[PDB]
Amino acid sequence: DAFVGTWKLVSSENFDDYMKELGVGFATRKMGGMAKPNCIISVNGDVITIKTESTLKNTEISFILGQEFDEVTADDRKVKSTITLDGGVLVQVQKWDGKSTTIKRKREDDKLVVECVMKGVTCTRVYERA
Ligand SMILES: Cc1c(C2CCCC2)nc(N(C)C(C)C)c(-c2nnn[nH]2)c1-c1ccccc1
Repeated sequence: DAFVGTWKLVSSENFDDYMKELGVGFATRKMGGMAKPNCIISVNGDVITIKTESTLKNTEISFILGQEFDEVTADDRKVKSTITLDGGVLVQVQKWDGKSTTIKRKREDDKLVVECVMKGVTCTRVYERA
């Protein structure tokens, strides 16, 4: 399983615009923009865990594929999230207040590539094994 590992952010495109679309205020966008998180992905049986570690904020989710769960996001949104596997890509949708965002996690070569979309905005974040 190409996703298991500890992954360090190495590049990011359009993350500020994405955060704006999420409703994140300026001071918090400022901190989030300069963060270089680690993403730690593990699996045991049916249960996938994704841990994000950074100096300004840590988060953790554990989920079963196809099973909706409640999540509090890093920016404090209370969302309903569902994550499925579609041709080897982990696809997560977060829904709240009639809005939604999609986060796709893909393995490409040596990279974990994460594409985040909300409205017209597409952010791409690349991570490499720690
Ligand atoms: C929404 C979000 C936030 C919010 C809090 C600050 C304002 C935005 N911070 C993150 N960082 C930078 C770490 C420090 C928690 C990440 C993030 N999580 N992993 N890497 N980056 C994400 C995120 C990125 C892409 C896909 C899903 C979630």
